[PDB]
Amino acid sequence: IIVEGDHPSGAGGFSAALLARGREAVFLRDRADILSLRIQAAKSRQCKT
Amino acid sequence: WAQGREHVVGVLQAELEQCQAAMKALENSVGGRKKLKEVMSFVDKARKGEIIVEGDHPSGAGGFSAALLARGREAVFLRDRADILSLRIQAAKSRQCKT
Repeated sequence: IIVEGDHPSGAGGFSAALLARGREAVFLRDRADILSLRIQAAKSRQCKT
Repeated sequence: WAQGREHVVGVLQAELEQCQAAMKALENSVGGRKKLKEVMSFVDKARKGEIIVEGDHPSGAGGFSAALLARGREAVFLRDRADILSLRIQAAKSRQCKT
């Protein structure tokens, strides 16, 4: 999907602040899953040597 | 006086028709009627004391692109000229202008 900047009040079926908060939430999802996956990687037997 | 009265209704309203067709095709060009209404609202706000932009070439202000700002100013002009033209038309058909 894409959107244009004709009306900065509503975009898609979500409000403008609801949107801002979604972007911060996604970035938090991505860095957290990385961080988990890397901790499990640092505790894995594959890194023992 | 009556002749001129009869000829002004025609002449003036022709200058109106050209005016209103341009405004509505401006709406349908910019997008929604309500969207052009919001850029007209923002240019009216900047024209009053309510907001300042400080810019001669404002690229984005209140969420509008450099091309949208121009369309709004245009839209405002056309509004004012159209209201003036209608009102002088009704004035030219008024009872006060018959005499």
